[PDB]
Amino acid sequence: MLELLLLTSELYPDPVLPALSLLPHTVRTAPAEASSLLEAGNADAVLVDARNDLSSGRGLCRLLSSTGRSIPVLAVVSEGGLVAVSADWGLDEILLLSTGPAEIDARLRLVVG
Amino acid sequence: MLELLLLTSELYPDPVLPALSLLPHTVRTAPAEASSLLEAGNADAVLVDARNDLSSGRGLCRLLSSTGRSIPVLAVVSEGGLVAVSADWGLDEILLLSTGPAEIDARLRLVVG
Repeated sequence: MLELLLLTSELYPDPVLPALSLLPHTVRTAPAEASSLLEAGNADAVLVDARNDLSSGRGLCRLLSSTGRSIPVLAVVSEGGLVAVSADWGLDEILLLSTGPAEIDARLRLVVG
Repeated sequence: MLELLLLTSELYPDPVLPALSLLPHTVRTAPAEASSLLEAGNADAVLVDARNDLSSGRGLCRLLSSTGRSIPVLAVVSEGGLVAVSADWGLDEILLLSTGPAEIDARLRLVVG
């Protein structure tokens, strides 16, 4: 069903959200820059890889958010990064890198519909 | 810091969300019935125990998110009930029973202000 644009420096989606492969959603990766948004095409959501660099991660999410009208922004963080996540990120949903497939599916459904 | 209302048929909150006790928030329990709505009072959020009875769980959530009610509604669900969770529940957040303290805290913060 869903197309996901994952913004990361990884070059494979698997280190970012390992469980995502188990789901039928399609994932394209792009560098963690604001210009990658151009590459968002028909994507249903954008995931921002914020596992390691929280400052840039939060910066991206802020830039990505709102404007119009707008497509959902998700941040993927590690457990130690949860304290840094707050409303000023402009997030629609947050995900832990260890989140299981069922939980990934549920949060994606709820954030898109 | 937060006052939480947990709607559950359990005697204690710990079987529902074991990690919650590790946080400083205070938790009041009430039966998983419609009359418990009268007890919401000044809680900052209401958690509905939907680990075992999903139907009454969602019925409860729909009532909590009804006409003149502002308090954020959270459902606590098991991993194999995530699939039943959808927009018609009127949820502001979901939690898995196995969710850790750092994630509970982050989702409670994000859901309130």
